[PDB]
Amino acid sequence: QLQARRLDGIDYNPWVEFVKLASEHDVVNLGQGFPDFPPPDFAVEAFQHAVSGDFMLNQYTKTFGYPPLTKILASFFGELLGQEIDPLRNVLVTVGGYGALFTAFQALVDEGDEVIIIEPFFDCYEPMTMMAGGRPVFVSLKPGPIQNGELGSSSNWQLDPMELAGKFTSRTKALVLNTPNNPLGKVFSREELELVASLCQQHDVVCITDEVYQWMVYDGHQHISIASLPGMWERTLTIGSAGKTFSATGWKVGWVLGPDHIMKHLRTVHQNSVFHCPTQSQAAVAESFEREQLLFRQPSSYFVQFPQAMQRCRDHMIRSLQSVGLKPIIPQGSYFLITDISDFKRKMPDLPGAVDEPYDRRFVKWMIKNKGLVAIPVSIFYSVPHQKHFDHYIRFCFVKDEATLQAMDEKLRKWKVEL
Amino acid sequence: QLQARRLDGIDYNPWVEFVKLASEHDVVNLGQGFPDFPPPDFAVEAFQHAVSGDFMLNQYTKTFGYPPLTKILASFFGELLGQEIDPLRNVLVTVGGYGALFTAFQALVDEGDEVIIIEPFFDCYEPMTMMAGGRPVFVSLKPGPIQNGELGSSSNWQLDPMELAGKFTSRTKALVLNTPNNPLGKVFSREELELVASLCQQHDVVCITDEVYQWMVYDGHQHISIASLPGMWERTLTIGSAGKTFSATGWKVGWVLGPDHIMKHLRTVHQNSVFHCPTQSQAAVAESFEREQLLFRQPSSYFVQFPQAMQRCRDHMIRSLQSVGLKPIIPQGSYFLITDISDFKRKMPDLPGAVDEPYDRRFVKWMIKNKGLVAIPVSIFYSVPHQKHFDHYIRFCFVKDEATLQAMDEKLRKWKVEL
Ligand SMILES: O=C(O)Cc1c[nH]c2ccccc12
Ligand SMILES: O=C(O)Cc1c[nH]c2ccccc12
Ligand code: NA
Ligand code: NA
Repeated sequence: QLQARRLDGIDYNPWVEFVKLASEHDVVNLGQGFPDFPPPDFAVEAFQHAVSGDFMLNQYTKTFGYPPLTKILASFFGELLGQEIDPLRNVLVTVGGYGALFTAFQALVDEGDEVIIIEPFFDCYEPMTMMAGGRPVFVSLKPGPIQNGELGSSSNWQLDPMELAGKFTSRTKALVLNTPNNPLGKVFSREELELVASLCQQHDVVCITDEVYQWMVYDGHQHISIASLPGMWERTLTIGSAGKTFSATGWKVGWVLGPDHIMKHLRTVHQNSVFHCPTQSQAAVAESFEREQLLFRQPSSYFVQFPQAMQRCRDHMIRSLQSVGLKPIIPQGSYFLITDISDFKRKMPDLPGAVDEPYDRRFVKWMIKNKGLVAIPVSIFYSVPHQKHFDHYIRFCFVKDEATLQAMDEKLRKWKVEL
Repeated sequence: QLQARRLDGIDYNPWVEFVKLASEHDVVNLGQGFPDFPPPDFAVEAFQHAVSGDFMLNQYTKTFGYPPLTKILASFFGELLGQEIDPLRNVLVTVGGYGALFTAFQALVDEGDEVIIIEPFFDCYEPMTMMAGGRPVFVSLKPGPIQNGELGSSSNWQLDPMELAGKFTSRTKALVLNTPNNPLGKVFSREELELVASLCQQHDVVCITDEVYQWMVYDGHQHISIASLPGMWERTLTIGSAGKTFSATGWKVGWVLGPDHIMKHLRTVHQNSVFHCPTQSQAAVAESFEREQLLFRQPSSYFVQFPQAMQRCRDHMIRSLQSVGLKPIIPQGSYFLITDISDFKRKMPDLPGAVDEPYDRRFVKWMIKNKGLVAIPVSIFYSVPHQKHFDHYIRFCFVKDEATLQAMDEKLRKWKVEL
C-alpha cells in the first residue's frame, strides 16, 4: 500500500460532498454553520491592528501560543472555571477547535483504546478516534416523548445512566463531550455532567470536552464546564474556538485548557505537527478576549448582546419552518436546530436515491433541488449502524442575516402553496 | 501509559536550551531562522486588504484551499515545474511547510516503512517519521577537500551515489529531499537530482521534496525542482512556505503540490486534522503571488531583489565571522551558513557540558554567555549515532537587518580586542 493503514475508512467526508452539492444550485444556504454577516467591529478592528502594528508580528511567535493570547485565556477561563490556569503549562493554542480535537486524539488515543462518543455527535470525533487506532463506542441520547401538540426540546433528549454506565470498560481511554451540542443544540445540565464526571472518575477516563458554543446559550440556560466540577480538572481537556466565539470562523484559532500532566502530551503532538500557529490572528483573538473580559456580564458586551440577537433568529426560524410542516426541536444553545421530517418520510417515502440511502440525505437533495433550501441530514452525526434509525431529522443554521431569513421565508411561501 | 506510544522519544526539543540561554543574555541573535526586518510592503498590504475587504473573508473557506490561492499556485508553479496542475486535485494549502511535511508523513508513512533522510537534515524529519511508525534511514552528505588557503562550499558536500543506492530497500517508502538545504545551504545540482530520481523510480519510492527556500539562491545557482524531471511528477510531493517566500514566517501558510493518486491521501489526513486553513492569510498569499507572477524575472520583483540583498548579507557575514577564527562554508542558497569550529575544538577542547554533550552544543553555550553571539549547533541536524563525528559545525542566519549585522561586528570587535 502507498498509504498508511491509519487512513482506512476515513477518506470520505460528508462536508466535502455537501458543500459541493449546495454550490451547484440556487439556494438559501441554511446548511452553513457560520454567520453570513460580519464579526463584531472590535474583532475585525483587532485583526486590522495586528496586521498594521509591530512589524515583527509578521514573524514566528512562541510554539505553544502567542503570549498575550495564552495570558488572557488563562486569566479569563481561569475565572470562568474557578481554576488557577498557568498559561505556559495549561494552555495550548491550536488551528481551530478542530485542530485542538485532533491534537487531543493524537496525544491520548492509542491502538486498542475505546473512546465513548455521544450521538448525535459532531462527525469528526469518529474518524479522529479511528486514525489514532481507537475503537469508537457510541452512547445515544434518547429523544423525549412529545405530547399535546408541543414541539420537542433538546433538553429532553436523555443521557440514560444505565446506558452510559454500560459503555465504560477497562479499555475506555476517553469520553468526548460536546456541550452545547452540534447538531442538536442540547445544553448539558449539572446533573448530566455529574453523571459523566462520576463515571470518568470511577473508570479513570479523560473527558475531552468540546465547548466551542459556550456563549451561544438561550432561554436562561447556563453553560457549565465539566472541568469546573469536583475532581475533574485533573482529567479534562477543554476545547474552544475563536471563530465560533467571535463570529469569525475563517480565523481558525482554537485552544485546549487542562492540567500539565495531560497537556505535555498535546504539546508533543503540536511541536511535531504544526509547531507554530499564525501570529497575527492570535494577537487579534487576544485583543478580542481582553475587550470581553473588561465588559464581562455588561449589556454592551458581545457575549451578552449576540446570544440575545441569535435567540430572535432561532425563534423566527422555528415559526417559519412550521409553515411547511417541518417540526423543530427547540435548542437551548449552539448555532443550530434540527427538524423532525417523519411526516414527510411517511407521506413521501419514495424519494429517489441509493437502495441503502438514509431518508434525510434523499430529502435534503429533494429540498435543495425543488425548494431552494439547504439543510444538513442529521444521519451524518450517527454511527453507521444507527443511521437507518435516525434518518428523519435535518439540521438548520439560524445564525444568519435578516435578509437571509427573509429569503428563507420567500422559499417557504412558495413551498407552502405546493404542499 | 496515559499517552499514545507514537509520542515515544519525540517530546524533546533540543533548540529550547539555546532559545532560553539566548533570552538570558545581551546577544546578537543569529540563531533565529527568520527575518528581523519587515516583509515587503506588497505582502503586508495584501494582508491588510484581506482583513479590511469583503467581510465574508472572516468566515470559513474551502477545505483544500482558498480558491484564488490554489488558482495562482497551480498556474505559477505549473509554469515553473513544466506541469499541468489542477488546483482541486494537485494542490493542498497547509499550516506552513511544517504542516505540509506532517500531512505527507501521516498520509504515507506506516509501521515497518523506511524513510531516507539526508544529513544534515531539518530536524523534524526524524521525529515525524517516528510518530508515523517509520524507521529513519540516514545518509550523510560528505564534505569535499579544502585547504588552509580557501573556504569550503556547500556545493562540494557530496551525496555518494553508491552509499545512497545502498540505503534503498524493499521497505523504503519515501526519501525526504530538502533543497536548498537547511542548515547547510546546499543547492542540489541537476546531476544530483537525476541520481535521486533514478533510485526513486527504480525502487518505487515517493520523493517528499521540501523546497521552502526555492527563491533563496546565490551566485547564479539555479533552483531545480525534482518534480520537473522526467517521470518524477507521478511520485513526488513538492512543499513550499509562504513565510519563507515572502519573509513573513508568522503567516504559517504552506502548500503541497503533487499527483492526485498521492494527494488524495494527504487530503484524507487534512480533512481529519485541521479541515480549514485560515481564510485571510490565504487571500494575502494569493495577492502576493499575483504580484510576483506579474513581475516574474523583472528587476523590480521581490524574487529577484531579495536574494540579491541577502547575498550581500551572506558575504558580509562570511568576512566578519572569519575575524575570530570561525571557518564559513559558503552556501549557494537558504537563509543559512555553517562555520567549522574545529580550530576552537583544538585550542579549547574542554568546555562545560553534560555527559556525551557534543562539542558544538557546548561551544554555542560558551559563545552566547561570553561573546554575545547566538548560533545553532549543527549536531541537532544529525542522527544521534552521527553526532560524535559531526560535532564541530554551528549554523548562523544572515537574513538580518543591516543594524543587526553592525551589532554582530561590535560583538566580534569585543571578542578580538577585549579581555
Ligand atoms: O457544523 C458545522 O456546520 C461546522 C462544521 C462542519 N464541518 C466542519 C469541519 C471543520 C470545522 C467546522 C465544521
Ligand atoms: O531552521 C530554523 O531556524 C527555522 C525553524 C526551526 N525550527 C522550526 C520549526 C518549524 C518551522 C521552522 C523552524
Ligand atoms: Na480504567
Ligand atoms: Na520498492
